Amino acid sequence: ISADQVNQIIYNLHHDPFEILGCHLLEEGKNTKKWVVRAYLPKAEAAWVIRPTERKEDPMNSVHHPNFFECIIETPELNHYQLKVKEGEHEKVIYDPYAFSSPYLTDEDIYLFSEGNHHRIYEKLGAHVGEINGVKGVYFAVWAPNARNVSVIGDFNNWDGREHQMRKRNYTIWELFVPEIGSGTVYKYEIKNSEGHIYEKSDPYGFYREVRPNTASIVVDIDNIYQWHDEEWLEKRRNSDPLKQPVSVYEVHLGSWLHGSSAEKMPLLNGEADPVIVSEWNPGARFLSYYELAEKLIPYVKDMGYTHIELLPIAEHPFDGSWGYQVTGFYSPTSRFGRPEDFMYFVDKCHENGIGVILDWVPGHFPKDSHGLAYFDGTHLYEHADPRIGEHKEWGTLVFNYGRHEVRNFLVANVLFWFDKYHVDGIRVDAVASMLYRNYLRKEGEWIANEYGGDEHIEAVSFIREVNTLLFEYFPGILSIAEESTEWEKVSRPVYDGGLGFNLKWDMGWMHDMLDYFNIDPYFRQYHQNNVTFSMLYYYNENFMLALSHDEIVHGKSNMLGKMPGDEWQKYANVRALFTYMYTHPGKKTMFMSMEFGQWSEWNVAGDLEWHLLQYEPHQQLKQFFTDLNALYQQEPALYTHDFEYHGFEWIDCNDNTHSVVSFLRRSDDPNDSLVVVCNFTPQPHSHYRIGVPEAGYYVELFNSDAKQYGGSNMGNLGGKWADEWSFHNKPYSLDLCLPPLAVLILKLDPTKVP
Ligand SMILES: [Mg+2]
Ligand SMILES: [Mg+2]
Ligand SMILES: [Mg+2]
Repeated sequence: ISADQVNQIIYNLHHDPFEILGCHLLEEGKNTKKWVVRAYLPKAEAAWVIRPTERKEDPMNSVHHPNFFECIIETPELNHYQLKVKEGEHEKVIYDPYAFSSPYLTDEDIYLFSEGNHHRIYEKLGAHVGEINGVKGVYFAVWAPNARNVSVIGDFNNWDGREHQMRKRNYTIWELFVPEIGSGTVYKYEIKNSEGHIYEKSDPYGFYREVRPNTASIVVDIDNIYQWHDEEWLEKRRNSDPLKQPVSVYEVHLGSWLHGSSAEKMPLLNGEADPVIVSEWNPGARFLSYYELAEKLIPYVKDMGYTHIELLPIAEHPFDGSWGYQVTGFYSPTSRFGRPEDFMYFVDKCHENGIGVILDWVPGHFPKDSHGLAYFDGTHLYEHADPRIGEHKEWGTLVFNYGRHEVRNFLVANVLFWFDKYHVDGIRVDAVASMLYRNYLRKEGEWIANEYGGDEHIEAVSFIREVNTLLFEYFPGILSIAEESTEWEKVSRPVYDGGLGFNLKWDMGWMHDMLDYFNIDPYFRQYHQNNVTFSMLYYYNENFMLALSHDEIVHGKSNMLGKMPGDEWQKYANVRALFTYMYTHPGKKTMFMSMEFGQWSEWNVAGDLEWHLLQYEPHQQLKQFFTDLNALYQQEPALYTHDFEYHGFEWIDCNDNTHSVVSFLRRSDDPNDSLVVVCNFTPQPHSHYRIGVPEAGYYVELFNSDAKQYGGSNMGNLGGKWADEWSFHNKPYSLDLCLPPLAVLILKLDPTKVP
């Protein structure tokens, strides 16, 4: 490029910056092409072009002016890149703002989609505000290759689509531009199939939707509705390894945490809307908006000390009672709680408070509702045609055809979509087994084997691997969490080593061992010490997340207190012991709303949590307990640096089954950060109980779950204990501890203490 062309851009004289900024082809070689990418980045000193899917990074050079950058790259195609931009001491990573010159689909868009590789297909499919033939309007496009016809129906044409019939491109995708309508436009697609039958669909790539049980899509100007402030949070995440950090997740179902009064409007970010009544059964109650949740859930979680909030599925879904796990609007956050910009504000505000957001994401199935993806164009489009792999009969739902390019693309791009447009920090996928197995919940003679005679769902495995491969390339630093309940191997290992590419897996065996264990009468736990210890045997085969989830406090399983034997005092003490053990045991942590304050009743999604319990001391003390434990977790490196290395853990002794006592060490990089953890899982106190420790010195009683401020009896070691030079548990020194009833102690050598 020339200085004259550069100055035209710098001083805003150029007639069309897309001519020059973005990606342009310079020449074709035999096996490759030469491209240039150009950017104008005022205030940046430096920049790079990242090609995350090839694992490459090329620097940009300033050309004629210090904020005008060029990068020449040779590669056969340059579809997938990002710009890294350094301003002062800060870097951000973004998509090229000059990537797309027009709102319509190009040949290249269509070709990439046909192959299932269009990582940004949602910039073109769906509905977007733009300009064509010099007029402002909305471009619509939808994949429906077997339709006989499609028209856009909406408010703007009184649901009559005769003058808005769409044009079919390449036998596959229908499009139409509609002048002078914009955001807020309510619309559907009217489709005629090959039999002549006419019906209506919501937009598969819709960015907003009417409030259930209405289903019309709504047009969103998704890049011009919200201003973010979380650059520093994103930089920190991209440059860190969350596996080496504390991760304590508060799991939350947004629709049932807290309700408000349906006799007022639902406030939104700089506006308001009609209330969304939680149900006809409870009509005085409404849902809180994303905006109100940002103002109330977030400081609550911050004060509790959790690092992350994990949301039950917020993609648009027609029935409250699915909890979100049956989705029909994969590209829009549910309108139950307001608008897209309200949820953006919610994420932006978590990031400001130092809190990550993890989304339960549901690529495993979708329900049959006629507004949604089913039988979309008069054929089995999204779902596989053979019901032996295309329906989950026991659930009444349909299974995506993962092997079909455009279907894979829908989902792969959908996952990237929440990271791109909504800045989320992770996903969690429920029931991965449902995808992995061709015989899932299917009886003999009702499924067929793969091409090698096995039960592995090859297409699904390949899809899962591509999702995880792409996520971590484009957004390093995220959490990808699996619950997989059949001991499939290498769930949380790299795809290159034969894994599925997740970086965490729920430890369901651990959950079952713990809840079965605490449910047993204390005198009988002696027969079941293996429940305490067994999961350390397989622990190092995955990176484990220790989750006590929503699923474990419904359907007659009781809430946590109710699972526990004994009198009221003992029930609380059992909860404190269980969770102190959870937080000290290796692995990341997840717990569900209501567990942190001892709700007696089961989670019931038709109401909100029983907040009134927090008027009473026991519930308050338990909440203080979790607040303190979370703070401890963040303060003590040995609780999080080495979760997944042998170094990080060692049993001291775990054979005293007769008193249901176990003890262990946690370690970090600095030997002085080592912790000694001692657990007493019966109500019998012990005034003298010797535990081997690795070093002489004073061991501070850093934490005690029987402290009175937690509702305990306040028994313990009055600050700490000097180790005796007295070999025990194969260790040269030892502590003669007082062990409180149904309680866990954490101790720490203070090497600077005065003897
Ligand atoms: Mg009509
Ligand atoms: Mg057993
Ligand atoms: Mg209530």
